[PDB]
Amino acid sequence: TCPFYKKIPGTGFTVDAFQYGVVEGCTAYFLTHFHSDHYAGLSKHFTFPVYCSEITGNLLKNKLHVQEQYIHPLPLDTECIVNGVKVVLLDANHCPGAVMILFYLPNGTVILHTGDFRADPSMERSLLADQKVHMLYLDTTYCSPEYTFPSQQEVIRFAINTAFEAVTLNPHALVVCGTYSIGKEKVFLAIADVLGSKVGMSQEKYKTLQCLNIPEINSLITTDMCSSLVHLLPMMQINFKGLQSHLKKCGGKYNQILAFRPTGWTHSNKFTRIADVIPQTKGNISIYGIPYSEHSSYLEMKRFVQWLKPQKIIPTVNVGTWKSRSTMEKYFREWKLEAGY
Ligand code: NI
Repeated sequence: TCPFYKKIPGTGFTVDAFQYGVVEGCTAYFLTHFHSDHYAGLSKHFTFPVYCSEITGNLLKNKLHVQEQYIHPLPLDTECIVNGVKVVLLDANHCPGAVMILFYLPNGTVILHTGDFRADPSMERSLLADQKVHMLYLDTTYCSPEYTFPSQQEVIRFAINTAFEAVTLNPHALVVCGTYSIGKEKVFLAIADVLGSKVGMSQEKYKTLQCLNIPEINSLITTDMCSSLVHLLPMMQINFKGLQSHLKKCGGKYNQILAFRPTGWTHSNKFTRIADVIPQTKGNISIYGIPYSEHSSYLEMKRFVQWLKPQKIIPTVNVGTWKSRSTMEKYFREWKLEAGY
């Protein structure tokens, strides 16, 4: 049944709760972002009000064929009224269209639900600074001190410099980047920009990107694979077998592949610096795992929480095991004691 951490007390509201059938008493279903674990269950047959960002409403209409009369897009950083309750959507620094939701409850409580986020100091100067938050429903994906990673900027710098070097040394190399959901668009867009190519991709991916209000997008992407030297593939296909195959398909236009797999965290972060990353190589194929995250590091999450000073924390990730739940509760207590709230 619908877990308690997807319910907002004192409202008729749920967050990312589309796979439980009709949730008894729910009058409005909020969707924080278009990733499958969060939208799972939506279709053209959905007949309840959905509240989301503009970008997420574009993807609902065009990819899942949700009927227009049930999509209620709201502008960011704007006080809005929903079934009698004041709400504000804030940028989550996750994938395109991803939001946090502030609820101002009739009784005076103030709840922030982060959806999925990468905490950033820039958040400390949004509408959040204006009032106190009693309850924080928190994206705890990487809530453990081993999870360190570089800034997005340092990782993109690494990818650009790597790709440019390779193709300038061999003008017949192909660059390939893996994807399986929206998010991490900067990786492939930044590489294509330095090389003076568009990014080539399936029709279904092209459609998805055209929903995202990215400026100048028609200049950056294409479905003509033959005209492009940066190709996007399903993540699954980013291995020596799927890449050898792909190379065959290009008909001797190319004699080398350099591939990028932008993962979440991986254990080489505990030891290695971005400067020091190396590919796995087989023949004329090289694959780079690069730690491009769109979730908070442990330290970024800790700063955000110690700034906000919530009275209660409700984790929304890693909640399925007792050891995970108990370890996270121990970090929350350390943070509150170190900061004094
Ligand atoms: Ni997500």
